[PDB]
Amino acid sequence: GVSFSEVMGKQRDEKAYERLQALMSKIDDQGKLLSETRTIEELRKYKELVKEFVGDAVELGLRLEERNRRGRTKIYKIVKEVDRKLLDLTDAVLAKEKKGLDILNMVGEIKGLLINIYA
Repeated sequence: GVSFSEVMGKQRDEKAYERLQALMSKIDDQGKLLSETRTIEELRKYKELVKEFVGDAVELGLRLEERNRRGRTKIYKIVKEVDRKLLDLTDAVLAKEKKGLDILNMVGEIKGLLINIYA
């Protein structure tokens, strides 16, 4: 006896999740590329993807809260830690010596924070 707008909402959440999964695939590939190349050009592309994910994941996260709950506080705290990490990554890429495995770790941390944004 399920209502239409209930189903529509669930499908909306599902598609948004799927878009996030597709973006995370790109993010994984670019984070790997950046770990290998270690150029500001690859950093630029990485952070433009990550920044796009954050936007879409917060939007999904806040809607899912209104279906149960972790809190806006938590979601925002994760976003703030992502920002912190991104700036620390920029630094590590800009610094003179530059190790691919440490860079890999840094992006794997970010991804760990990223997937926790929405739920």
